[PDB]
Amino acid sequence: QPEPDMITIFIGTWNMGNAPPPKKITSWFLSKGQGKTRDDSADYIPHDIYVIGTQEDPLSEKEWLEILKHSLQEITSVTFKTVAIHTLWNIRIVVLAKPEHENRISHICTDNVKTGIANTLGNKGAVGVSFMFNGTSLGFVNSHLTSGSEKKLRRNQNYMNILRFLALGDKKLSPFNITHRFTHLFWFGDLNYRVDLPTWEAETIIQKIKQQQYADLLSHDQLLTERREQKVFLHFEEEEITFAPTYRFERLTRDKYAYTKQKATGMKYNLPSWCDRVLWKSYPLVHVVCQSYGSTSDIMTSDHSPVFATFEAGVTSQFVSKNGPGTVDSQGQIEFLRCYATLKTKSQTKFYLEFHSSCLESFVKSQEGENEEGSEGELVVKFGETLPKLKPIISDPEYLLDQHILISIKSSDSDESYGEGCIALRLEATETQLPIYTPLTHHGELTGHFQGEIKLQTSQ
Ligand SMILES: C[C@@H](Oc1ccc(C#N)cc1)C(N)=O
Repeated sequence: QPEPDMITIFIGTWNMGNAPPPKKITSWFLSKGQGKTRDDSADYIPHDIYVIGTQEDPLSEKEWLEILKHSLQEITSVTFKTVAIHTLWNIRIVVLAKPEHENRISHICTDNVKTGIANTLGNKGAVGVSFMFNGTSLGFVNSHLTSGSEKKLRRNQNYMNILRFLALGDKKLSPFNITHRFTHLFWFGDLNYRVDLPTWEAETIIQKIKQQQYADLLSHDQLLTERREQKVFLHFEEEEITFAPTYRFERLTRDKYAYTKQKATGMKYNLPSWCDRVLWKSYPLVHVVCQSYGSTSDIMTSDHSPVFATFEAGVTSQFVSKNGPGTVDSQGQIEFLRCYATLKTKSQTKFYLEFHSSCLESFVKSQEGENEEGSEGELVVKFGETLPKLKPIISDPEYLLDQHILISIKSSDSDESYGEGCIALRLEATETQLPIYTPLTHHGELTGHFQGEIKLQTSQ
C-alpha cells in the first residue's frame, strides 16, 4: 500500500451562538451552500483529515464528537478516528482522520492561549492542534478574537499573542513561533473582523448582499484591509470570498440580517460581516490548493452560518536510507554563498545564524556576520562565504529537494532571535549556485530579509 503524496483537508469554523445544532449538519462537511462549493460527484469521497473549529459551543466534548462522527459516517460510510480534541471555555477544535491514517499520524500536540487582561480575560483566545502526517508537519489554530466593529486593533493584538504563545509542533524549533513550525498551518475561527461602513448604510449593505454584489463590501472588510497594510496575518493566504456575510443573522431563518443595536449587543450595531474565516500559510514551493471556501445556507440555529474550506495539501513519506536517519550521508551537502541579512533593528550587537531542519541531525550555528550600514539607514549583516556547510542525513534528491531550512538571525549579546524565515530546497538545479530569499519576521512582524545563493549537492 503506497504512501500518499497528497491528502485533502476539511477545515470548518462555526460560532454556534451557545445553541445546540440542528439534527442535520452534513451540508457543512460536504462544502454545500454559497461561495466556492464542492462538486456533487465528490460527496461520497472522504477527506483524509477533518478539522472542526467551534466558538460559543454549548456542547460537551462527548456530545459534539457523537454528532461529528455520526455525521461523517452517514456521508462517507467511514468511521473516523479521533486524533485530538481541545476546548478552552466555549472554543473547541476537533481533528478526525480516516482509519487508514492512524499509523501515519504521530507527535500530536494541543494547546490554548487566553487573550486580554482582567476585563478582557475570560472568554476570547485560541485552541490548536499539531501533528506529523508521515514526513509532513500540520498545525491548526481555531481562534475567537475580540468582537466589535471598533476593535480591529485588539483583534490584531489577539492574533500576535496567539502566534507568540501557542505551544505547538517541535519544541526543538526554539527560535520559531507557530508561523514557521509547520509545512502547512491553517488558522481559522470567528476572527470577528467587520465590514467598516457607516451604520446608516445597513440597509444598503443588505441590498448589496441580496444582489450577491460583494465587491464594495469586501473593499471595506477589516481583515482584508489590515492584511493589505501588513498589520496582521503577514504571509498568510485566503481564498477569494464569494459567499454572503456569515454574521449576524436572525436565528431559524437565513432571510434576515439582525444588525440593529440592542441591550443584548451592548448597544452595538452588528453590520453584516465576514466574521468567520479560514487562512493558511505553507512552506515555500509546497503544493497547497484551496478546493472550496463557502458557507452553508441550511444550518440556522446560530446567528452565524458555518464556513467550510477544503485543501489539497502535498505530503512526504517517512524516508529511510542505508545511512540516515542515525548518521549523515556524505554524498549530500548544502552550501550558502554571498549571503546577507538586512535588518530593521536600530541596535548594534553582532549577529549569527541558526539553521534548523529535519534534514539535519541537529541545528547549526554560524560564525558572527560583519555589520555594515545600508545606503538607506539599514543594518546589513554580511556572512559572505563564511556560512557552515550543512550535512543532510539523506542525500537522495527524492527526499532532499522536498526539505526546508528554517533560518534565525540571533544577537550574540542576548541569543534572542531578531528574525525568522524559511528557504525551500526545491531548486531548479543541483550543483549550481542559485538565488535564495526569505523575508524575516519576529512575533509575526517583518524585521528584515535574508538573501544570497545556495548550492545543493544530492546523490544524483
Ligand atoms: C497520541 C495518540 O496517538 C494517536 C491517536 C490517534 C491517531 C489517529 N488517527 C493517531 C495516533 C494516542 N496515544 O492515542
